Amino acid sequence: KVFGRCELAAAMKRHGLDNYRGYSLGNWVCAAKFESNFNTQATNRNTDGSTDYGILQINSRWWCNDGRTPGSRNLCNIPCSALLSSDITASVNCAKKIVSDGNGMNAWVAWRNRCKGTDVQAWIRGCRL
Ligand SMILES: [Cl-]
Ligand SMILES: [Cl-]
Ligand code: NA
Repeated sequence: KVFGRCELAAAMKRHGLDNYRGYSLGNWVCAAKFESNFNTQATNRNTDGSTDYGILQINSRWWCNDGRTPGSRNLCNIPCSALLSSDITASVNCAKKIVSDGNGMNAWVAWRNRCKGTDVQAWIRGCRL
């Protein structure tokens, strides 16, 4: 599914991401925009053989099992395919663990390069929560 911007903000807000670990809702919308273009079905293969999955491009090296990433961990304890559902609950729950691990949202390369230090509040303006 391809989310609308406000639609996604509302879904993220319901799942407790607004100000989760100090990151306002605009940060998460911005990250999803540039990681996946708001597409829950997005996949991208990394050079090391791992693959990124879903709306926040969560990586099979550490976070999910795709059965084809030798020597990897499954820290969110889920198959990587569950991160491709139109229900975003699994992505959000895994993202909360990732963002708590010490590096905050710097784990998402697009966020660090394209959202960090910008007016992220712009991403939720005009939205009905
Ligand atoms: Cl929308
Ligand atoms: Cl894995
Ligand atoms: Na932080």
